[PDB]
Amino acid sequence: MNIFEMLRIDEGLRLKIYKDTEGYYTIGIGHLLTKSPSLNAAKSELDKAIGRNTNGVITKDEAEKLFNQDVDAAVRGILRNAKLKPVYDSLDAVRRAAAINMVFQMGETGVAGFTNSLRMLQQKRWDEAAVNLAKSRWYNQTPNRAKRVITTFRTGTWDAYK
Ligand SMILES: Fc1c(F)c(F)c(I)c(F)c1F
Ligand SMILES: [Cl-]
Repeated sequence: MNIFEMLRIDEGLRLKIYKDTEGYYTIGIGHLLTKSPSLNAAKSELDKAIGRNTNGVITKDEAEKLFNQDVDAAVRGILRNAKLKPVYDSLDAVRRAAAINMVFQMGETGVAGFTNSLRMLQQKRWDEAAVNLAKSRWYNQTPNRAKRVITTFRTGTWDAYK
């Protein structure tokens, strides 16, 4: 198990434009296109991302390319943030994957609300951090996925993805 396999499980793979859990146009392995309700706007973002006129359908290779870019971007986003970097750096490789997962799902400023959780994670107060992470819109809206990610933070194992 690794970050790619983990996010592949949590996000799935769809080669046609679909709406994500929040109702937003998405493609591939959870590649958010736009928050606009316009399918045409979404198709435009897709074409821009792929570099060709797609009309809402991509290949597996194209999906995986976007996925690689997105995972890369998530990690880079963490390290660029002078406040988030220390927490990330304090973690083992398994928990780092859990951090990337959350960033991927909500954006580093979607994680702005997780300040208190982050503090407990840096303190390695795993059970306390786990309890705190669940007190969130995130957990309530996507409980199955949140439970998996939280278990990964609690244990530092891949048990939730077995
Ligand atoms: F740097 C970090 C992040 F940006 C983050 F979102 C989470 I959840 C983390 F646990 C973390 F360490
Ligand atoms: Cl599930």
